[PDB]
Amino acid sequence: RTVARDITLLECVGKGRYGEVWRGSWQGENVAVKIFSSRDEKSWFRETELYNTVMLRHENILGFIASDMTSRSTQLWLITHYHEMGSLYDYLQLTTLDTVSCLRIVLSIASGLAHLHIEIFGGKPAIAHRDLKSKNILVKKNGQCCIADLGLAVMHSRVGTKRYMAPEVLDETIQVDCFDSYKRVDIWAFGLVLWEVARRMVSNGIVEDYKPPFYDVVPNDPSFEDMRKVVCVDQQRPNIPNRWFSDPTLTSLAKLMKECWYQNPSARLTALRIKKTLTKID
Ligand SMILES: COc1cc(-c2cncc(-c3ccc(C4CCN(C)CC4)cc3)c2C)cc(OC)c1OC
Ligand SMILES: COc1cc(-c2cncc(-c3ccc(C4CCN(C)CC4)cc3)c2C)cc(OC)c1OC
Ligand SMILES: COc1cc(-c2cncc(-c3ccc(C4CCN(C)CC4)cc3)c2C)cc(OC)c1OC
Repeated sequence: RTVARDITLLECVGKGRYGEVWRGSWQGENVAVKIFSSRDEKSWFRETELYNTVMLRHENILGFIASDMTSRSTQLWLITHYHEMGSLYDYLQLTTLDTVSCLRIVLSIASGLAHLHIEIFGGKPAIAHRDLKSKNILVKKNGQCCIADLGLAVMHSRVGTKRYMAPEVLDETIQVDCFDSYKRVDIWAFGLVLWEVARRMVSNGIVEDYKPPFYDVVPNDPSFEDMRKVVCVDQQRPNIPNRWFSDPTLTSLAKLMKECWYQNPSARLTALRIKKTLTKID
């Protein structure tokens, strides 16, 4: 039989330290192709090792198609489903949201995250992501999102983006031998993403401009120290605008994001408790 392996690379949709992402075509169908830099080979190995352990299949996890290693140097590609609307970060820049769309986005992210976190017997190991952020979430045409990039993921039976690092990562108190520690770092990051999205939800004719978390207190490409001073020493958290308190949905979302941002990691909500709270809003 013929094993059709040719992928036509059509346009670059992302470039960074990690390498490049391309829209490609296989047998007439769009795929996404991540071509890894030499600098970031261990991300390809860790994602490939994870998928060789458990073939994750979930509507809120970016869909795996293939890992390819080709002898040239060594060329490393990760092939996934393609989401033409791009990342949540991309989408929020010039889209505003209503209540239904905002809730659908954040509950879909919580659903993907709880699926990663939960151990299933007979199944999957528990998985922590370790680099959750709006650039690592894609928007689907149906209004739900999916979580991408398991290059830093850890399983239980490169470091994270500094802007999204939890206080225990910045002050190096994280209990590194404890898998629940890593889930709690993802919940912190989830709360920041929830803040990013909620800002873009309209209420009473008002909306905030897109900003990244901590835009008002750290520079672009903040240092580890910049972040530690804000999050650990001064214990700052993202601003909740007054206008949210006129809207029941944004009032409930503010409470939720507060319960993802406790200094004490074990006080933070779990992904499953966040889902339940989101299903009871509106
Ligand atoms: C190697 O490389 C790539 C391969 C492919 C690809 C192309 N046609 C057919 C296949 C195929 C799948 C599955 C079987 C099964 C059939 C049942 N039997 C009991 C076991 C074997 C056979 C063939 C594949 C996997 C695509 C690629 O990219 C999208 C590849 O490159 C990464
Ligand atoms: C990698 O990805 C894609 C792969 C393929 C594809 C191509 N040839 C053959 C297959 C296949 C056939 C049959 C089995 C068997 C397994 C055991 N038992 C006997 C029942 C079923 C498995 C695999 C597939 C899945 C198509 C795709 O898209 C349409 C893929 O997505 C890009
Ligand atoms: C975060 O991580 C990964 C993401 C992806 C991925 C999957 N679907 C679609 C995309 C995409 C498409 C289109 C745009 C833009 C193009 C310009 N236009 C003006 C707005 C839209 C952006 C993004 C991506 C980047 C694949 C990955 O691996 C293969 C990733 O790595 C795990």
